[PDB]
Amino acid sequence: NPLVYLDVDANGKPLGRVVLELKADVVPKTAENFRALCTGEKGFGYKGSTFHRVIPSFMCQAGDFTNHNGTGGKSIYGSRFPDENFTLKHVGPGVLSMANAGPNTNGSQFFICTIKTDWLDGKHVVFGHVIEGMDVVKKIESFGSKSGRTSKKIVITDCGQLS
Repeated sequence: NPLVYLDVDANGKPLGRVVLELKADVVPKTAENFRALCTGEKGFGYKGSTFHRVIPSFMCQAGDFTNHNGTGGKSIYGSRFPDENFTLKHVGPGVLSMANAGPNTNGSQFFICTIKTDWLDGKHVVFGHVIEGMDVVKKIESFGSKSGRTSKKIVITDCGQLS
């Protein structure tokens, strides 16, 4: 399975590195989309974009590199893509899953759970998990709010593939 990284800053100050394992063994199409958006190999992707909606005791959401507000993004497949399967579940903190706007609306937006979000099982495609840097995710979460607006600008300053 690929390993990818997100290096995250808050108001220009480094928070550290999040390392994610992508479950290409279970959801290959969804994993590949995220992998390629981390490397930027298609000329666009996550580098320089933000965590735009962060809600404590819920999740940290990112990946809207077109509109920066939860309305946009772009997949590697030319259009929004179907829910590949719902095999993997939102079992606890560190689960990596696709944001969406209803069924079969996967793009580039994603979230990292900070609790078990089991009511999302069967609705959002889980495709990986944090293997290093959960403390970085907890720091991101600490800048969230009930509305999801962040109290500092949380930027993916670099991202890419490790292996």
